[PDB]
Parts: sequence; structure tokens; C-alpha cells
Amino acid sequence: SPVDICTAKPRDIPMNPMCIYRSPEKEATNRRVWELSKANSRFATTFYQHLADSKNDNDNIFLSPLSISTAFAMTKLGACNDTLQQLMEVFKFDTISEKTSDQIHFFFAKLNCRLYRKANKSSKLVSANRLFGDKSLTFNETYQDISELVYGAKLQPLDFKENAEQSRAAINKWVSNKTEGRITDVIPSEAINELTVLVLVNTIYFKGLWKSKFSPENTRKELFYKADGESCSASMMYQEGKFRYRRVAEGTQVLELPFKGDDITMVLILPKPEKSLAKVEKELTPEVLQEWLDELEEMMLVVHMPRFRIEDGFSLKEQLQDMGLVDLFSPEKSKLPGIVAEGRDDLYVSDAFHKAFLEVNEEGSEAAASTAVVIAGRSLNPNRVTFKANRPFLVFIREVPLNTIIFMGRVANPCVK
Ligand SMILES: *[C@@H]1O[C@H](CO)[C@@H](O[C@@H]2O[C@H](CO)[C@@H](O[C@@H]3O[C@H](CO[C@H]4O[C@H](CO)[C@@H](O)[C@H](O)[C@@H]4O[C@@H]4O[C@H](CO)[C@@H](O[C@@H]5O[C@H](CO)[C@H](O)[C@H](O)[C@H]5O)[C@H](O)[C@H]4NC(C)=O)[C@@H](O)[C@H](O[C@H]4O[C@H](CO)[C@@H](O)[C@H](O)[C@@H]4O[C@@H]4O[C@H](CO)[C@@H](O)[C@H](O)[C@@H]4O)[C@@H]3O)[C@H](O)[C@H]2NC(C)=O)[C@H](O)[C@H]1NC(C)=O
Ligand SMILES: *[C@@H]1O[C@H](CO)[C@@H](O[C@@H]2O[C@H](CO)[C@@H](O)[C@H](O)[C@H]2NC(C)=O)[C@H](O)[C@H]1NC(C)=O
Ligand SMILES: *[C@@H]1O[C@H](CO)[C@@H](O)[C@H](O)[C@H]1NC(C)=O
Ligand SMILES: *[C@@H]1O[C@H](CO)[C@@H](O)[C@H](O)[C@H]1NC(C)=O
Repeated sequence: SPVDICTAKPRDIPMNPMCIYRSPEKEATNRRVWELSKANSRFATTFYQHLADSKNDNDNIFLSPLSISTAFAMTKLGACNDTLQQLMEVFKFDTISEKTSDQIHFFFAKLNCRLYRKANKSSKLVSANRLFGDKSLTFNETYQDISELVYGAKLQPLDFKENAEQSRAAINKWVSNKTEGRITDVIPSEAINELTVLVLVNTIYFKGLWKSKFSPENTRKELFYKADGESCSASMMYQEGKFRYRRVAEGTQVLELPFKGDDITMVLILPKPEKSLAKVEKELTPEVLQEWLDELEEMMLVVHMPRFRIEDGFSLKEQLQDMGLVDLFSPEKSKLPGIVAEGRDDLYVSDAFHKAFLEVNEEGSEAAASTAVVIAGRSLNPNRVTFKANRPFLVFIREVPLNTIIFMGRVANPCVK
């Protein structure tokens, strides 16, 4: 073969983007891949807190932080100066020993190969990345080749200048194809206009089978009482088995439900019966979570968990700006000269969107998500569909061997609307 970046060694691919940043001084590939995972999780939890804090406590939250990271790592390929430094610091890519910014993508390809280049039994875990550039412009060749080489991202030309809305529909349909119909409207209406230069897209799809499934015979319907609202119907599944469990500080229950193969698991964090999720969420760090996992012991238990689905869609502009990502979104100060032929400097991100889906039932779980960075479109207002319910719990879908948070969120409403 020409190249499988997966087997390749760091001194093989000539992965040399426009600008490089050196992180201040504060196997080697395998240890760096483990370091990338910690970065992603610190980004995950920190990002989670800002998102949580901007939403109602009784509303659902669901996302793929990995997706986001990937999408903005692709965006980082043509960044420069403070925009390059900001991307590095916000996604915690500057927490790895290797100071070079160009090295990050290499380990991200390693990480991605481990994740999605096995296709391991009863654990469909696939990912697709794509760049959608205006059809009249000329993209830097090095940028295109590296984006394809590292992220598997080809550049599909779309007429943004004359057919913006047709282009948006084309991108949403591409995302729909890669997520099995789960993600249908990543880009919201009017996000893409006539001046849109490029859209960077990531998508992840999961479908797992439970290692120990619930039987539909034992599933029963029961009334769920919303915050102040009325009641709704929720389908509660039941099962009795041996699960890795632990009740940590303050009556906080941590339960792990493995997927066939044991490489991918779902983790549930339920706050004490009366208490809220605010404390757990406020003190939520990667290290806290790792401590909890380390305290888990196998144990016979009865599991009552709902059969449900939750979708969540939002802009990421607010939260990332608050986290330190300011330059990228400013027309005036954004620096992305590695994308368009002739090192073009007037590009900035107008908005970035995320749409995630989660479905849990008797046979297993299925998740999907998509991130999309729009360069030079219109910046709109986050259309909030605040759906309040009660007594929420945390959900995490992780890859065990690779220390990776794929999906993450809060299920507050288990009813079927
Ligand atoms: C998104 O769009 C896609 C279309 O663009 C949709 O995909 C369509 O999905 C259906 C199934 O869901 C699929 O049917 C299968 O077709 C198989 C193979 O097609 C290939 O045909 C020859 C060889 O067979 C290839 O050379 C040819 O190019 C075909 O198509 C390409 O296939 C690749 C993958 O092989 C495609 O996908 C890419 O895959 C890569 C992975 O590296 C990555 O995930 C990409 O992201 C992904 O895009 C690519 O789209 C295709 N390229 C081109 C240029 O077209 C059949 O082999 C298969 O049939 C088996 O299954 C049935 C069902 O159970 C059995 O009954 C059959 O017998 C058969 O089983 C076999 O039986 C043998 C006995 O003879 C036995 O020995 C053997 O082991 C096996 O058991 C099945 O019919 C469509 O082909 C596919 N469309 C296209 C155009 O390919 C997708 O649904 C869309 N998603 C949404 C949500 O809309
Ligand atoms: C496309 O981007 C590549 C880098 O990703 C540019 O190539 C660089 O060219 C300048 C020459 O002045 C030097 O910095 C290096 O020789 C090249 N590589 C690196 C690592 O920077 C190339 O100029 C860009 N092409 C266009 C037309 O914009
Ligand atoms: C960053 O900006 C300065 C000027 O603002 C420029 O001279 C330099 O080439 C840029 N990139 C790096 C890697 O410093
Ligand atoms: C994972 O298990 C199934 C066995 O049929 C298959 O998809 C694949 O061969 C296995 N993955 C690897 C890494 O071999």
C-alpha cells in the first residue's frame, strides 16, 4: 500500500502544516496517544460544565466531545499565531509533552485508527470526516492532502456562492448517510450563506449490544413527574446480574454496563435519591471519574433503567469563546492562512454546530453525533428547545483500552414525546 497512517511511524508522513506552535516547556507513540486521550477528556468535562451551566438543570444534555475535538483538530490544520495557540490551549493539546503543533494530528490519526480501524464485533464504532469548500475557490494542496491523510477527509465542492441552501441540505444529507438517519439537521437554517468559504464536518456512529441484555417481558410502564409540570409515561426496563458497581461519596451511585466485547462501556452516575447533579457536575474532572472507576467492584444488583431516546442540538460558539477560543470566531483577528491558495487571511469561523442522538433499549444502545465548523457564514442565535423534566442522571459511553469519552451527557427526561 501507499500508506496506512495507522502502521506508519512519525518520521514517515511529511505532516507539515502552515504554522507550528511550540507548547511552553512545563512506546513513545503509544504514551503520546494516551496523553491525547487525557487532553480530550479534560476538554470533555470542562466543556460539559460550561454547557451544563448555560442550560436548565432539568433539561437533557447529550454530545460527543470526541467529535468536537476531532472537528476542531481538523480546523487547527490551517490555523496560525494566536488562533493556533488558542486552539491548542482550549482543547488541551498543549498538555502533551511534544511541543510541536503538527505532531498532534499524527497521534489523533493513531487514536482514530485504534478506535475505528478494527470494526470489533457487536460494537459498530465508525467515523467519517469531510471538508466542503466553495466550488470556485482554490484550496491549498498541502492542507487538502493532510486533511485527507490524517482525518480521512476529502474535499467535496459545493456552490456556496449561488446555492447556499442547496449546499446546506447536501451537507446535512451527507451527515445523515454517515449516521444511519440519526443526525438529520446538523447545520441549522441560514447558517450557510453566500460568503461561506468552507465547512469542516465530523460524524461518529455507535451501535452496541448489551453484554447482559434486558428482556422486554420485565419492562414496565410507569409515571414520571416533571419538575413542576404534569406526568408522562416512561418505559422502565429491569434486570438482575453481576455488574461493576460502587456507591461513592454522598450516596452517589456509579454503575458500569458493558457492551459485547467489553472494550466499549456505558457508565451511569446517579446522585443520591433527593440530591441534585449540580455538585457532581461542578466537581466533575477526568481524575474524579478515573477514581470512581478504580473503586468499582463486581456485584450482584438489580438495575432499573428506562428504554428511551434523547436528541440534542446546539451552537458551540458561546461556550468555546468563554473557554478561551476568541480569535477563531473574530473576523478581524482570526488567523487561518493554511486553507485557501495564497495563504488567505480573511477567514474566521462564523459558527460551529453539534447534534447528538442517543437511544437505549433492551438489546443495547445506539449513539450518533456530528460537529460542523462553518467558515465565514452567518452567526445566528442558539435556538433553545428547553425540555424540562426531573431527577437527572449522567451517561458516559467510553472506550476502555483507549481511555476515551466518545459520548457524554445528562438524561433528565425518559418519556416518549
Ligand atoms: C449511505 O450511502 C450508501 C450508498 O452510497 C448506502 O450503502 C448501501 O448499503 C447497502 C447495505 O446497507 C449496500 O448493500 C450491500 O452491498 C454490498 C457491496 O457493495 C459493493 O459491491 C462491490 C462488491 O460487493 C463493491 O466493489 C462495490 O463498490 C459496492 O459498494 C461499495 O461498498 C463500500 C463498502 O464495501 C461502500 O461503503 C463504504 O464502506 C467504507 C468501508 O471501508 C466506509 O464505511 C464508507 O464510509 C462507506 O461509504 C461504498 O458505498 C460502495 N462504493 C461504491 C463506489 O459504490 C453487498 O456485498 C451486500 O450484500 C450482502 O448482504 C446481503 C444482506 O444480508 C446478503 O443477503 C448478501 O448475500 C450479501 O452477503 C454476502 O453473501 C455472500 C454470498 O454470495 C457471502 O459469501 C458474503 O460473505 C456475504 O455474506 C449488501 O447488499 C449497498 O451496496 C450500499 N450502496 C452502495 C452504492 O454501495 C448506505 O445505506 C447509506 N446510508 C444511509 C443511512 O442512507
Ligand atoms: C500551502 O501550505 C503549505 C504549507 O502547509 C505551503 O508550503 C510552505 O511554503 C513556505 C514557503 O515560503 C514554507 O513555509 C515551506 O516551504 C512550506 N511548508 C511548510 C511546512 O510550511 C504553501 O506555500 C501553501 N500554498 C499556497 C499556494 O498557499
Ligand atoms: C505569527 O505572526 C507573526 C506576525 O504577526 C508572523 O510574522 C509569523 O510568521 C506568524 N507565525 C509564527 C509561526 O510565528
Ligand atoms: C473484531 O471481531 C470481528 C470478528 O468477526 C471482526 O469484525 C474483526 O475481525 C475483529 N477485529 C479485529 C481487530 O480483528
